[PDB]
Amino acid sequence: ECSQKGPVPFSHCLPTEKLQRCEKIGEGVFGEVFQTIADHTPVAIKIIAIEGPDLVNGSHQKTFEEILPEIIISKELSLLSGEVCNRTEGFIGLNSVHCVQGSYPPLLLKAWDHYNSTKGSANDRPDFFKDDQLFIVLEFEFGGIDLEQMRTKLSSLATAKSILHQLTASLAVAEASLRFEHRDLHWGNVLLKKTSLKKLHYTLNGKSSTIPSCGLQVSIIDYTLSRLERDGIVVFCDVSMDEDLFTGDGDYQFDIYRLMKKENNNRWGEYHPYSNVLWLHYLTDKMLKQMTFKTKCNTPAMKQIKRKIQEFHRTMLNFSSATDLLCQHSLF
Ligand SMILES: Cc1cn(C)nc1Nc1ccc2scc(-c3ccns3)c2n1
Ligand code: NI
Repeated sequence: ECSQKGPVPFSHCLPTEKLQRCEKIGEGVFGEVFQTIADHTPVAIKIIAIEGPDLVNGSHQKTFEEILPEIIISKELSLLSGEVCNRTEGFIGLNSVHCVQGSYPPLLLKAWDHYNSTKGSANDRPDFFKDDQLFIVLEFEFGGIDLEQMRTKLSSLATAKSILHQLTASLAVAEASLRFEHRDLHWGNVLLKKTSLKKLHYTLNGKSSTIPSCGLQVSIIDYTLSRLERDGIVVFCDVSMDEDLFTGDGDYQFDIYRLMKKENNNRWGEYHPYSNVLWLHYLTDKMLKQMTFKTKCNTPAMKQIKRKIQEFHRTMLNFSSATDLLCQHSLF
């Protein structure tokens, strides 16, 4: 809703010594995603034009009223970390949200240039921004590095059960708490951070439980398409009249976009948590078909886990929700 009396300059959020640690880690049509350090403490920033009457990175510029949803979602999913009945951390925590004004900080264009050089950008260079330009700036806990980039780096299929378990547990709680669909859980939006912790903890509809961590702490991101309600008030991204999302493939990912629309009949207001099961199946696929493990499955026990996950893959599309998976499916 509000954090200030009006718009502020970039230096409020990104003082000099912070801007000098800013380093781009991701992007979308909305804008850009940078890592930095704040008081000895890493943080992901998300910067997003607003009220701009000109086209940015392709689409138009979301209004304040249009960007609010994402905030609400981000805040609500963060609260979960410290709730009681429906509790999970397997999302990412918002530390701050500020409306910023001015042209783009040159130091950040240096960071944007480096990204585009080593990796390539689908967005235009943000040098065309004026000094009257308003942005929103979301500052989050820093979750880790996404699964795609973490393929060679996983250790065993054990680790894969742990992640899938963690994701389901999270989505279940969000279903339970907020009636939540993520609607875009590509292996890009699943972060992993090493944790010395030996067991993670969550609570679903009042029941507490653990999940062996296998040295990893999974965090979910990118609430760009996500959905939820509190008090019968739904907050969601309408894509009914979008096309590109459902038209375009290569990877199995792109079939999910089609499948969701098949599920919900192109009415995106409605609550269909199968959407979460789909995305979970997609991820199980990824776990089985394009992951490469530091330890090889050549031991009777790692075979057993393999089988246990294949059986998960085939069986799981016949459950109605992450909740249902978590409770009912015999992987857990
Ligand atoms: C900033 C953020 C927070 N939400 C809920 N969605 C976000 N969007 C993106 C987009 C691309 C990438 S690549 C690494 C991140 C990280 C976020 C936190 N730690 S890393 C990321 N975040
Ligand atoms: Ni402030």
